[PDB]
Amino acid sequence: QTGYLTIGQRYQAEINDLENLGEMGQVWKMRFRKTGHVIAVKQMRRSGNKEENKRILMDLDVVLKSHDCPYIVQCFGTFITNTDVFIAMELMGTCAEKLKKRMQGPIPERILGKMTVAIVKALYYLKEKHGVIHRDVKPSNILLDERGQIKLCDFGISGRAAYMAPERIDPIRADVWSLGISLVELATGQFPYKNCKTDFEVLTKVLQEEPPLLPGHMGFSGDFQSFVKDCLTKDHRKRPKYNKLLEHSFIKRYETLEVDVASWFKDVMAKT
Ligand SMILES: *CCC(=O)N1CCC[C@@H](n2nc(-c3ccc(O)cc3)c3c(N)ncnc32)C1
Repeated sequence: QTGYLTIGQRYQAEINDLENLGEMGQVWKMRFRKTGHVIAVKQMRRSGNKEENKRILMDLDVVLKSHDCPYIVQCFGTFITNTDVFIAMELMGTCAEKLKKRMQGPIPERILGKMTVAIVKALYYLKEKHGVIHRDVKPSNILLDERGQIKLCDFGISGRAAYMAPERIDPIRADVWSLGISLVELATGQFPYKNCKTDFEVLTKVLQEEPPLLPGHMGFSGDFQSFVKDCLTKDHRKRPKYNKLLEHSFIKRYETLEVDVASWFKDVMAKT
């Protein structure tokens, strides 16, 4: 499973069959010299940090297991040298965190609806088919592309950080609270805990204050405010499992609705 790159068509290639087009944001944007396809390649050096390499290997482990989930970044191949490990992956556009900064404002609900559906099914696929919890859902971990695809990416600390659930600071569905905070941030353009100066102060506001719900004067649908209210339940026992979440009216609306995510993505990317 090393030395092959499958971008249907499988190619027996190596590392220098790729052209380095620069670093993204270590993830390289590389071009396959044989055909011309552009892919994303992460480089893990053997002399790198021991903790970082362990987190990279755990992320690739989950990615290789989830080759059938359409809401997870697919890996095309792997190259192992005497000094490095190159992980070829699907080239996405950018993360929702960078989409918010370029929008310089709120992200429309119809875009977040398709985003919500993709993230819950990815988190539900991880707990069902692999017993995986993500434990780090945030806008920087939500990748978009030019074709309108929405996928979850980082599984470096997945199990078998200001988005922490109340049950995770004072002890399942902890990833649901992180999704709710991410939705409020992307829907309002403001992080609900931006005034905090330390990590601990964020944790005290989570347990002492009411859940940061969506405003009511921005035209948000009733189903959108209901879904965020359910995700931001402070007691994890009343927070619904993924089985009940996938039956929410906000989920069912955007499972069927056709939303032009691709053109909205290209329109935002064109702006400066
Ligand atoms: C929020 C986006 C961002 O700034 N970054 C950091 C720089 C790399 C960006 N990026 N990461 C991945 C990636 C890496 C590893 C796995 O397992 C999945 C995804 C990207 C991919 N695949 N394509 C484009 N950009 C990526 C994220």
